Amino acid sequence: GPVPSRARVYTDVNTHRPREYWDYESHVVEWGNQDDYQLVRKLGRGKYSEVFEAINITNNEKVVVKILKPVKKKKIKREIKILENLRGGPNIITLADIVKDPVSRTPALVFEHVNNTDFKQLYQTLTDYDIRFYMYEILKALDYCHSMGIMHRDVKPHNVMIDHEHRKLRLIDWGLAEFYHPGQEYNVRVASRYFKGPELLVDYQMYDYSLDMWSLGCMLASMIFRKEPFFHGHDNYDQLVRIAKVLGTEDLYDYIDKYNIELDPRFNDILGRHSRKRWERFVHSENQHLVSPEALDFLDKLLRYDHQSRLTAREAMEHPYFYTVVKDQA
Ligand SMILES: O=C(CCC(=O)NCCc1ccc(Cl)c(Cl)c1)/N=C/CCNc1nc2cc(C(=O)O)ccc2c2cnccc12
Repeated sequence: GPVPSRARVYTDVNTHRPREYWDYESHVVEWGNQDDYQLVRKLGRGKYSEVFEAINITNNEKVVVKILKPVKKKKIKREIKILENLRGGPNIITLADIVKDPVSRTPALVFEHVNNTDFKQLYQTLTDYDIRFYMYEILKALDYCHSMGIMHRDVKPHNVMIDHEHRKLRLIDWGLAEFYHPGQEYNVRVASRYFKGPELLVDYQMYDYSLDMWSLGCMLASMIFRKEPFFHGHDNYDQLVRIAKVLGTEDLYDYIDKYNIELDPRFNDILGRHSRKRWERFVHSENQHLVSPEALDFLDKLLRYDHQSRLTAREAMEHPYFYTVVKDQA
């Protein structure tokens, strides 16, 4: 059997709270009425939801309405409770209302509107400073929700809204977020393939906040190297292969042995043997301007098989990669 694991920060925060903080199944919801919101236009279709720009008719404030696709009432109360618990935190999207369409009785969430920006020209005029500033802002959100006993489990660029005009960032879509409890075994069929931590890929269920830190490193690798996504896996098994060809296999089979993780028999004959690559082999003329020694050192310390040895969000925010960003904020 697999060796147990504990988060090495914020391990017990939820045990210390009243049970109603994390026992979301018994959370009572006060379902509002839509019609206070006229849908303006559709902003996106996800697997679990559709998102619309809408107008609150009472005061004309721009707003966003996420119409939840049929899931277990559990998953809805989870997202609501986590949103309610994180309300007011740095760079957490604000849940404004909880409504139900009066005829369909379908649940919907009403969020603050964010004037997010043309990521097309955003990715072109992206500076080394830009990437450091917004990475720091994400870490603010990550460190806060981890400190509140909450894993996001779906960190990825589509879930980061930037209002580049106002230098504002919001971490959104908390529908896969979970309360961390020491010793709990989680589903690994969460997040998007290209951002899954190896713990998800090898089926290690006793993971923790450090899962978000892996995804964040995937976002970081993808941007500084101008390669989206950075690990481009054909499927969930070929994803570990793509990681193995970069991080090497020696650390992989040590991670496996260290947690007595039983590996799938698909895996034996597809991983093979690979050396840990030096990051310089991903630098080239069209991305030098974003790569620095500090960037590479920070990236290396996020992309580790062992989740325990990844930096915490707080540790990350003290890395030399962010020294100038920290200065300007004072
Ligand atoms: O645009 C996007 C993707 C944006 C993007 O590529 N970023 C780049 C990542 C990045 C870039 C540079 C750097 Cl340097 C770094 Cl680090 C990261 N995704 C939005 C879809 C629908 N739009 C909305 N979706 C919501 C959902 C929820 C929810 O489900 O909770 C609540 C509220 C909203 C919402 C609120 N107001 C306006 C629009 C929306």
